[PDB]
Amino acid sequence: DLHLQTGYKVERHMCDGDIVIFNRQPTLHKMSMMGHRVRILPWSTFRL
DNA sequence: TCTGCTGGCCCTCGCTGTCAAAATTGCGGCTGGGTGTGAGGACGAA
Repeated sequence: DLHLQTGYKVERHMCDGDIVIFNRQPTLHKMSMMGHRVRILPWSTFRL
């Protein structure tokens, strides 16, 4: 049942090079939330 | 035919009673979800 014909959708894991967006309350201005690129690093924190 | 005092009507004012709002996000922990009762069931003793 794992055959992939054209037109399907596959929910892959978030690999490196993906685009995400970071936020910190309070968002006072439009610099306070904006996009980044995903780089996969060890340990358990966001590293910006 | 004029002068001019007056109740009424309108408008205005100042004051007071009520109205709604009061940064963003996240995590952890405790406490409380009504209660008493007229009668349905069972029982110990005789």
